[PDB]
Amino acid sequence: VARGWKRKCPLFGKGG
Amino acid sequence: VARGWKRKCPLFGKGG
Repeated sequence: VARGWKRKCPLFGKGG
Repeated sequence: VARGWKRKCPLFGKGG
């Protein structure tokens, strides 16, 4: 894992 | 836009 996939998707977001 | 990119990224998540 990169960071901490929690609420406010920091990295794993727009990626879709 | 697909859904509603808010807190708990529903769609735009792991995609990244």
